[PDB]
Amino acid sequence: CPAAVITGGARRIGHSIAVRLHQQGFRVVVHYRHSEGAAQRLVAELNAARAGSAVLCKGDLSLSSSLLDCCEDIIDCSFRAFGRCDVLVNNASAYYPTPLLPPIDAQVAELFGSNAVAPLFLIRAFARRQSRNLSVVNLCDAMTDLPLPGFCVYTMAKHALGGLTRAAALELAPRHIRVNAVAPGLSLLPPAMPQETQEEYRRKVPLGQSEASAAQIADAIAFLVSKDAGYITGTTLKVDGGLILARA
Amino acid sequence: CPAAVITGGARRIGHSIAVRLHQQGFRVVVHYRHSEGAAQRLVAELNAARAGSAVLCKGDLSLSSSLLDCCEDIIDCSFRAFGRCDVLVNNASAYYPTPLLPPIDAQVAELFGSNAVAPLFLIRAFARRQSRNLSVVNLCDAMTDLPLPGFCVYTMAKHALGGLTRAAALELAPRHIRVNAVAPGLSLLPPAMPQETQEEYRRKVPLGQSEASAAQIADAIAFLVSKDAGYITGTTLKVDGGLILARA
Amino acid sequence: CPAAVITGGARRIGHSIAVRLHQQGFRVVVHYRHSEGAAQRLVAELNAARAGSAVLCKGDLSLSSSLLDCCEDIIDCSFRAFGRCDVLVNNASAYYPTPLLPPIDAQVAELFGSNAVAPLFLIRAFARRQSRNLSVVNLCDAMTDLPLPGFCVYTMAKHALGGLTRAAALELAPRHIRVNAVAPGLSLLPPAMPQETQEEYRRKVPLGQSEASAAQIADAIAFLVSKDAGYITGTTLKVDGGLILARA
Amino acid sequence: CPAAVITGGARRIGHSIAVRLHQQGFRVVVHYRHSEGAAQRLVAELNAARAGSAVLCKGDLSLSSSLLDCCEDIIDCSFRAFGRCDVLVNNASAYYPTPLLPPIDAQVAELFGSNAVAPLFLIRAFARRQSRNLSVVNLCDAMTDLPLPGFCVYTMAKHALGGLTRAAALELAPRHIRVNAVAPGLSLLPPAMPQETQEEYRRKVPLGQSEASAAQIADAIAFLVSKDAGYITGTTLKVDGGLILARA
Ligand SMILES: NC(=O)c1ccc[n+]([C@@H]2O[C@H](COP(=O)([O-])OP(=O)(O)OC[C@H]3O[C@@H](n4cnc5c(N)ncnc54)[C@H](OP(=O)(O)O)[C@@H]3O)[C@@H](O)[C@H]2O)c1
Ligand SMILES: NC(=O)c1ccc[n+]([C@@H]2O[C@H](COP(=O)([O-])OP(=O)(O)OC[C@H]3O[C@@H](n4cnc5c(N)ncnc54)[C@H](OP(=O)(O)O)[C@@H]3O)[C@@H](O)[C@H]2O)c1
Ligand SMILES: NC(=O)c1ccc[n+]([C@@H]2O[C@H](COP(=O)([O-])OP(=O)(O)OC[C@H]3O[C@@H](n4cnc5c(N)ncnc54)[C@H](OP(=O)(O)O)[C@@H]3O)[C@@H](O)[C@H]2O)c1
Ligand SMILES: NC(=O)c1ccc[n+]([C@@H]2O[C@H](COP(=O)([O-])OP(=O)(O)OC[C@H]3O[C@@H](n4cnc5c(N)ncnc54)[C@H](OP(=O)(O)O)[C@@H]3O)[C@@H](O)[C@H]2O)c1
Repeated sequence: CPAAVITGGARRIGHSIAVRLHQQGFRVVVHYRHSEGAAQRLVAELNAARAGSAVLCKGDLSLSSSLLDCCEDIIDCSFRAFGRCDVLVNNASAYYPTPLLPPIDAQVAELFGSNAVAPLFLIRAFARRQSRNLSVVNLCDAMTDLPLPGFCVYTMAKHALGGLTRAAALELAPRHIRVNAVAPGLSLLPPAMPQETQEEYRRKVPLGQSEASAAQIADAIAFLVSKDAGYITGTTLKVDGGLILARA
Repeated sequence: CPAAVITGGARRIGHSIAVRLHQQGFRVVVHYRHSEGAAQRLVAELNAARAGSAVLCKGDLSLSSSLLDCCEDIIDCSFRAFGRCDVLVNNASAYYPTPLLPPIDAQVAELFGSNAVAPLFLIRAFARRQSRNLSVVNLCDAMTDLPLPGFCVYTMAKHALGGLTRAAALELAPRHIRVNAVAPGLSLLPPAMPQETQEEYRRKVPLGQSEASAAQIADAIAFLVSKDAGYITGTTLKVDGGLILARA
Repeated sequence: CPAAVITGGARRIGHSIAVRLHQQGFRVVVHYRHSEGAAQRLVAELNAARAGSAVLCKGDLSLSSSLLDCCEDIIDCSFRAFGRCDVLVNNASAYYPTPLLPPIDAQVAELFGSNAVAPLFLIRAFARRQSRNLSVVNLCDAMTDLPLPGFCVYTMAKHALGGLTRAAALELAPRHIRVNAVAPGLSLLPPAMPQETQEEYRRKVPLGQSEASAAQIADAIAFLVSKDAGYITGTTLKVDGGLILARA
Repeated sequence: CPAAVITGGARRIGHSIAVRLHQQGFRVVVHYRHSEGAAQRLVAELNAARAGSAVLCKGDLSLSSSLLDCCEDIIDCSFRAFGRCDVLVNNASAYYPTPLLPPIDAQVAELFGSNAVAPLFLIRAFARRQSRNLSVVNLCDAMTDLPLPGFCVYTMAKHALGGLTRAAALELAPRHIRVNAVAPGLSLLPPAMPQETQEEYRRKVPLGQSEASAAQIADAIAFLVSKDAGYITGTTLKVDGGLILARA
């Protein structure tokens, strides 16, 4: 049975992805940073259906002198628990404003680290430790071509992640490792956001006036790691219900 | 059971797609132009497997005074044979050089008709004649961004098809019809091409140094039509083994 | 002195380009279809500043059996008047809705003809009839990525023109003919449109809440035809005040 | 007289850009890190032509605890020597391999700092310290869509810069600051590269089989800072001689 690492897999989209891949035979590594309780409950729920089919792994993905080693360990964790690592899902991601006009480098460290630099180090480590079906799926953002005002640093990071998806896809093709991305448009809203506001956002979606559910995002991810996407590498699969096509 | 129309579905990619959707319970209308034999052998094979599950339809898709009605009849052929039409696959495509420097308007009529205008009329007829899962999949070309020298017209047509995919996607969103596309890189080579030449082409693909099989392309189309892509509309799915990433 | 052909140069943007190039020393061929009077007033004004520096030319660019020859004559017009043709500016364009749901092929003929096919035949003739600084500038649309609901055919046509800009750029490079494009976002509004509606459009522009003047667009074209863009080919220059960057 | 800041302006492209803006009346800050001799000679050359029209500023743009402060001083320099800053050219850039398969974070610090994070901190400072004509121009890379194997981190950083170009453009529009980019394809080759190798690279450029000269790149930047681009913001101007258009 193939093993999969899911960053930020304790809740929301990452959680849904960890469950989908597990439902498909995958022995899923549930990485987290602050959501220990949720990660613990997930690993228990999964291992309940299948003994030793899940383990958790804690690690801060923000930029720092320890990041590199942490990423090596996150990957090494999959090998200790399952003796292999077939899939890596870079889902973990910080998201908040960094307005240009009125601490910053701490925001830079967290935004750039989780969205771009960690995935890089993780992909790198994942590759050097490697037939079967090896692949990486990066979680992008279909709306970054339309930069949300005040989110410059996050936007930059996601663009860097996009560049990493293509650079790694080409460089790793010879190693039989596919590298793709799933770019949601509007998906799980912030739980604290007022319903009125959530509704205003849902109505903007051309297809169904609704955000993508975590399961619909996981549908796309399951496909890219499946055999049905065996010739697919370097592609970013948009799942936005046509949101990016609408004009202001 | 649902019904799907596959233009140019008598052989190669279009054949693999008709077979695939049929294997998933679809009733198929196999359109063709000159591949009368294959069209017949396929429609019979499918009917052998399932009585009254496949019909055929002959037609030219080049620009002309009779194109509009031809497309209406192709779609109408699905409603007559099965009383319904849920999926439309725009696979039919003319492909050949049109060098700017040493008949042109005839080439423009055939290249643009098959690759863009016909798909336009087809989607139009399809949408006007329409819960279920209605979707359209256009067959694009991942390499049209790197214009093959001498294929100016073909390239313009495919580009028009991409605009069609997104324009229709948004416009038909309220009608619950999803419009997406699959963009192969190097797939089935011309049967007349010498092996030496075919091998020079295959070797350029980063992932495995091989062209995409028809089944691998059929895989992406099947995914975009499946329920696993219910939130996807207006997206082009590249299936090129990283080909578009390599520099000359 | 170099000669330039400006399609649809009788009024608005095309008129401003014509004048701008003339002011830079170009001998111009003001082409029109129905605005003979505006064309004549322009050609008259230009020749008053420099004798024999401007001639007008009439022709319909819609698809028809006469299109190929008409485009040939438009280019042949530059050579008859000035004995040369150094610059081609594809600005003439048909623009109106073509909703998918409640004559079409005549709309296709006009929208595809003026926006895509005529430019292809004109570039073809221009290239075949050829150191200096030879270049072509296609007038695109920055918002065609966010398809305006109900303008499917127009959008497809402009995409085709984009595909042409690049295919021609690469294929004509060995002939030292550069092919580029300018893509306005919101420029000259319809003269009939109510000031209320015009103002609602203006306020959407992030940079100044104003549409682009004909001159500003002229500035971009002038730059692309100049020596200052001698290494530029196959590029599309966006001029939208950041309009394409805003979210709905 | 407006004042401009040019990072990495001591040699090659940055040197040519500084000279070009200076010729247009611009008071140009020449930033450098290691090329003290060169920077000193350029400023002397410039002042010699116009007393007090040039000054230099030293600063490492790699990621570090000092970067934020350093970038602030770079912008501050323009205000100290000219009491104003109208133009920022983010030209400084590290470029070298970081292969995925056989110190890394130190490479990430140098590659991401110079190409993406410093520009971010510089634009941030620049905007906070501000009619006239304010604009930023980022030096991008037209080929980063075709990731050069082995240059992953450099590629990711340039992608982040492209993201910055668009996010900043939209966010600073209300403040009247235009943010654009110039993307060279093949320009000045490494001085130590053998001619044979240099020739191989040159022959790949479709337009003239030659790399772009620093002056041709400088031309594009001079246009984007000029009044002739007053409506232009958020656009990346490719200057590649058609290179990005050729298939492998
Ligand atoms: N939700 C949407 O609408 C939407 C739309 C487009 C794209 N996306 C993208 O889709 C993916 C999933 O979105 P989501 O909404 O589920 O994400 P999210 O809820 O924002 O969660 C990201 C998770 O990753 C972890 N994380 C964040 N910063 C980290 C850091 N510095 N170090 C280590 N872990 C860190 C956190 O885990 P802990 O809780 O364990 O700290 C956090 O729960 C993301 O990459 C996102 O950008 C989401
Ligand atoms: N093969 C590749 O490597 C590759 C790469 C990128 C994209 N694609 C795209 O993928 C799709 C399938 O590729 P393919 O290689 O299978 O295509 P293909 O073999 O060229 O088949 C095109 C089919 O469409 C029909 N057709 C051609 N011209 C027509 C016209 N004027 N009017 C009506 N029907 C016409 C033909 O039917 P009859 O045989 O019945 O005459 C033919 O079977 C195409 O849209 C193509 O552009 C293919
Ligand atoms: N205005 C904007 O906001 C905007 C925004 C984005 C892009 N654009 C693009 O910028 C360019 C110039 O815009 P514009 O507003 O000045 O255009 P426009 O006013 O619509 O003018 C198009 C001109 O082309 C000619 N024309 C139209 N249909 C024709 C046909 N079938 N055959 C031959 N000639 C035909 C007309 O000439 P006669 O008057 O002689 O009949 C007309 O003057 C166009 O290519 C447009 O797509 C404009
Ligand atoms: N040359 C090409 O073919 C080409 C092609 C595409 C894009 N470009 C882009 O065009 C721009 C100019 O290219 P170029 O070839 O002239 O550049 P380059 O010679 O590579 O020089 C970059 C300059 O920036 C400075 N620099 C590098 N790393 C730095 C760091 N960590 N901190 C502070 N300064 C640093 C250096 O200044 P000191 O010497 O003072 O240390 C160096 O001279 C770049 O942004 C480049 O990416 C160039």
